[PDB]
Amino acid sequence: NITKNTEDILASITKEYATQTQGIFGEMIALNKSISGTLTEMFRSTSKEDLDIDNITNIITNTFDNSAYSNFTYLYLIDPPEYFKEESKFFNTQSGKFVMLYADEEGIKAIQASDEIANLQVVQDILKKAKYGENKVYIGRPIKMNLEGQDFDAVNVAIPIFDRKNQVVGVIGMTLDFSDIATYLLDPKGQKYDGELRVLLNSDGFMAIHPNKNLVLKNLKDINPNKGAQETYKAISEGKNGVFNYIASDGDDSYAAINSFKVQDSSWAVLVTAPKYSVFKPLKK
Ligand SMILES: [Cl-]
Repeated sequence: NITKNTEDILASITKEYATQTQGIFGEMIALNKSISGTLTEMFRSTSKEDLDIDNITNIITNTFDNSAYSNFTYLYLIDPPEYFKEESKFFNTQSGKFVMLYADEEGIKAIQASDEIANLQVVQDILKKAKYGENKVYIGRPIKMNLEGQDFDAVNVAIPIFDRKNQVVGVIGMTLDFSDIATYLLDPKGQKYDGELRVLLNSDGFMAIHPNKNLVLKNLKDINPNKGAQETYKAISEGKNGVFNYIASDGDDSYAAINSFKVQDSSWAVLVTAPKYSVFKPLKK
C-alpha cells in the first residue's frame, strides 16, 4: 500500500517537474538558435565596414522582448568595429571587451557589461572548439553570477556567431536565474511530505536548486557520501529514471525518485524525496 503508492507518487512528481524544466530550457534554446541564425547570416553577408550596430541591437531586443525565462541576454563580439565600443559605456567591460548585455526592464534594457560574461566557461569553450557547420548549443553547469550587484545562481546557454570566413566572431547567449525555477520547484503549496526535498542537479551531481540554499552549486556526492545514497547517484550519473531507498544529506532515511532528462548535450535530473517516517506517520498540518 503506502510504500508502493509513495514510490509511484514520487515518480509522478519528479516527471512533472522534469517536464516543466525541460520545456523552459527548450524555449530558451529555440530563441537562442533563432538569434544566432540571424546574426550569423548578417556577419556572413555584411562586410565589417558595413556592420550596423542598430541592426544588431534590434535583432536582440526584438528576440528577447517577449517575457522570456532568460533573465539576461548577451552578445560578445571578439573584434567588432571600433565605433561599436564608442556607442555606449555599457557595451565595454573593464578590460575593453565588447559585450552587449541586456536585463529585463519590467521588455529588455542594456545594462553595464562585465568580463564575467566573456570569461564564462561556455564562452571559452565556444572560442576554443566551435566550428562552422556544427549545430551545437553550449550549456554550462550551475554557477554563481553577479551582474547587477547581487549574487545569483545561474546556468548559461550560448551559441557561436560566424563570419563568411567560417570563423567564430562572437557568442550570443542567455542566462537563466535558478530562482525562477525554484518558484515552482520549491513552492510550499507543492510540499506533499514532511521533510520532502526537491532538487534540480546536473548528471555530474552539481546542484542548481536545493531547499538548503547552502548546498546550491555543491556536488551532492561530496556532501552526502554515505553508502545508502550511492544507488541514487548511479542513476543520476547514468541519466536514468527510478525510485530508490535513499539516505539524505540531513540523515533522513527516505524514498527518492529520479527523473533524468537531456537538454542538447547537457544532462539533468530532478530528485524528490519522502522521508520514510513522514510517509508512514504523516503529521496533520
Ligand atoms: Cl558557463
